[PDB]
Amino acid sequence: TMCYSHTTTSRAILTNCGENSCYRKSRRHPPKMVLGRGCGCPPGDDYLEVKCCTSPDKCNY
Repeated sequence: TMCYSHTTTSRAILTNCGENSCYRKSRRHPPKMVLGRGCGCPPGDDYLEVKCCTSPDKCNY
């Protein structure tokens, strides 16, 4: 999958994760600010929410 790789989606740059998933990590509790995006699927906990998707491309918006 091609994934977004930054905390903002504005910039015209992506990461080609290949066979790996995209992730989007954010604060689980409001304000739910995005803390990072990239390849793989790191573990969440009470503070951090991590969504992981394998398609379509840029699914980690």
